[PDB]
Amino acid sequence: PSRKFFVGGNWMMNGRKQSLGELIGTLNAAKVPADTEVVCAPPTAYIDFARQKLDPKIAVAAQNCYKVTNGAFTGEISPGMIKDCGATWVVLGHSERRHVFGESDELIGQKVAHALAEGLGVIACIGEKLDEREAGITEKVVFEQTKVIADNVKDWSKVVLAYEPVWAIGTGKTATPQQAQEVHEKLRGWLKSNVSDAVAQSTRIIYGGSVTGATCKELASQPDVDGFLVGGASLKPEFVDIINAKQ
Amino acid sequence: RKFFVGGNWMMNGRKQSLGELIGTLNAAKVPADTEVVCAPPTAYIDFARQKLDPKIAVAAQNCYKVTNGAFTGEISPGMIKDCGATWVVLGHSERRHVFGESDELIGQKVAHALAEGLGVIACIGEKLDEREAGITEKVVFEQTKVIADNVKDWSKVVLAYEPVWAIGTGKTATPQQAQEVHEKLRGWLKSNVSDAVAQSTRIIYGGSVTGATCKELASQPDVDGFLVGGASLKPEFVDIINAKQ
Ligand SMILES: [K+]
Ligand code: NA
Repeated sequence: PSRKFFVGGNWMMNGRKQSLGELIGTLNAAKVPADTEVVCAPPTAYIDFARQKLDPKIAVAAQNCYKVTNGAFTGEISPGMIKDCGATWVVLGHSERRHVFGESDELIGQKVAHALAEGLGVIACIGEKLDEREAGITEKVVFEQTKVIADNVKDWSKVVLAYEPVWAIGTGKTATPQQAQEVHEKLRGWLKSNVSDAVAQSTRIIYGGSVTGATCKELASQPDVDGFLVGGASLKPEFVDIINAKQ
Repeated sequence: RKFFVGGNWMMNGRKQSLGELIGTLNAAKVPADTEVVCAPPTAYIDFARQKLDPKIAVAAQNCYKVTNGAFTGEISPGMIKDCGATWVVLGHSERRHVFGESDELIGQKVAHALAEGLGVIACIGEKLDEREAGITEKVVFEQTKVIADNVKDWSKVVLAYEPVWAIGTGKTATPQQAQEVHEKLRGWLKSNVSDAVAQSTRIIYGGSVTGATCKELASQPDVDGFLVGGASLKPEFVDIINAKQ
């Protein structure tokens, strides 16, 4: 069975009810291809709102969660709350969480374990910074990040891996499609060697670097790129073009 | 100073259980001399504001320091206002000590929240090792000063003292020890801002409070109310709302 093309739209910390309402209206109107899995991740205040307005064909993801079901953790939400709001995914280990808010691999691992235990799907994010790539340790970094995730996964059917080329985000650097493919191929090889062949074959590995309507078709044609985690462009009509990257 | 009772639900509840809690709060006759605020989990700010009677205000449990941006997992004061909430809790001990939020970051959050029209419940408090070293006064005054640097109009600010040194540590705070810290903090406001601000600013207590202890704590001259934890999820919260009655 082919890996189903997966496109996640991460709205990050953007939007209000009115503007997200318009965004959602555009997405509902768009004809999503068969065999294409679309997921939108609203700001945490709008998970409930977004699920109510979005067509059921589009799934909703939380942008983060914590590692227990309830507790004295002012400012956090649990997988239980996310599910209760009708969302079915959570983004974990996103570059912004790791590098702005200092979330450790250990913590991310604990979050993955809990989210999966609770019945959520997980979009698990990995990626190396510019100083890490320039030091020639891309492989070591993303393998270690993936290992911690893998150590906390008991069912990969609910997991999507997202590779973020952080070295090519906000640094002025650009990644070619071959550079994306190179990392994706290594990651799938890691899954094959450390988890199983079945998991390597079936697990979506999506690209989280710069992608546009003009570049998405070429990136999507790379053998080991299974879709995208889209940031800024997920807020624009351009997102529809990216959903249709296989058409 | 209007008595101020904040209920921090922390990371607790679902729509079913929180709907039941809200039903209880809506049924509660809220005293005219008491300002009540509830702080739901972030996923439920919208839900809570929808279901809660307008007599009770809604607070976010945290926010970030710009109006929009690439900060996955965060929300801005603009989103909070957009959901009908009028307050945000900042610098809560859990943010500082579990999620490593610095004074600097908290200060910047306060400045942005206030500039965007939100009220701020700004939390401070010393840990056990700090207290036993005899630097309570230092720790809280410094935390307060970073907040104050980022406050222009205090009409929208409430200071909350958390005796972190008494949370699961084996120590607990007497009403006298609470009053002691609160009295100093007011004098701080009198010293470095203005007597007006000191007289008008609510300084609420964020330590253990129960229906059984709230009246004695509330009777302390410089305790202007509470930031309630666990009890805020129970009918007992109404007893605490009634603390000055
Ligand atoms: K492909
Ligand atoms: Na009313």
